Amino acid sequence: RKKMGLLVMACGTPYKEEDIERYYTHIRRGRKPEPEMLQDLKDRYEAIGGISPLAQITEQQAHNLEQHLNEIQDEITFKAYIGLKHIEPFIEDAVAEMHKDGITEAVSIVLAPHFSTFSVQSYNKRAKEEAEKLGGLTITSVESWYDEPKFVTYWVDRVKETYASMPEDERENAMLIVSAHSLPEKIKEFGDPYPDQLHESAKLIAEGAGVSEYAVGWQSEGNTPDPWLGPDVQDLTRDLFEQKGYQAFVYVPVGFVADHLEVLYDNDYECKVVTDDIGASYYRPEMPNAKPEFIDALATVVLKKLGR
Ligand SMILES: *Cc1c(C)c(=O)n2c(=O)c(C)c(C)n12
Ligand SMILES: [Mg+2]
Ligand SMILES: [Mg+2]
Ligand SMILES: [Mg+2]
Ligand SMILES: [Zn+2]
Ligand SMILES: [Zn+2]
Ligand SMILES: [Zn+2]
Ligand SMILES: [Zn+2]
Ligand SMILES: [Zn+2]
Ligand SMILES: [Zn+2]
Repeated sequence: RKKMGLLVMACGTPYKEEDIERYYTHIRRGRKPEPEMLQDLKDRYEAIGGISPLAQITEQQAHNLEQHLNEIQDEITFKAYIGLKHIEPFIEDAVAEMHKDGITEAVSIVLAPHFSTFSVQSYNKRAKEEAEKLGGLTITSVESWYDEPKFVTYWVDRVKETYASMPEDERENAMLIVSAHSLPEKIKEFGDPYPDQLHESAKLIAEGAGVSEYAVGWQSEGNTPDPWLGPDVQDLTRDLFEQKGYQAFVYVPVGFVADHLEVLYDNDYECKVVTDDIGASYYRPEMPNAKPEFIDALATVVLKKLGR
């Protein structure tokens, strides 16, 4: 069998409370969070059940993906390597370990289904530049996979279950909000297809689920002076309610693939704050995490990228 590195990339999460400072310092481009912000972040991680389970999920996704890929075909033996953006093991650490282990050929995938120049493209550029610095190693990189039918089907089935679980009047008066992580609006000056891909995710999921009333929103924007992609899910929820009085809101943060603060808090608390305030029911179906259906979707994405 041909041996191939499987480079699984993701944002990264702190591994313990004491990593919060350095993690967010990395996110803030060297700017250490002020003490009140550090304390608030600790409170938030404690409120959603703790950091450790969150940090486990990328590991489980990569290892299940490796094993499942090695099981469903017989030509390639994959070895998974995790490269993270904002905490060790960094992308360059992962590429360097692949080089050390004798890997000469690798396929990479970012655990984010939509391409953007800010995230996926930069992950891929960092991996490929480390590989070319070290030499003797090439990487073929998945760039987007939001339209993989098995992944669409994951979210379609979750949405169908959520709508079927509703009371009749909720089911008749509900709103589906499909969201991804906001980015600076300036990405549009490069023709970044990220917004169009999020809209396409929302179209495909709503269509598959039979949900005719849905909206596209953004979440987790930063505070840079430049405008970020909007509307934010909080404002969009309040605004849609003020237009049409929906009694239930279903949040599908399709841009995220795992439980993390920006879902468990930014949706299950902040959006929940808004729905509770307007008297609407809140629903947020399970994130893919390392569930077998999602891992099979990722394995299909990888094998298709390799033309197998
Ligand atoms: C950490 C992280 C995740 C998971 C994600 O989707 N995004 C973004 O879009 C940014 C900008 C960052 C950071 N992250
Ligand atoms: Mg301790
Ligand atoms: Mg494509
Ligand atoms: Mg926020
Ligand atoms: Zn980032
Ligand atoms: Zn591992
Ligand atoms: Zn399997
Ligand atoms: Zn070397
Ligand atoms: Zn739109
Ligand atoms: Zn963020």
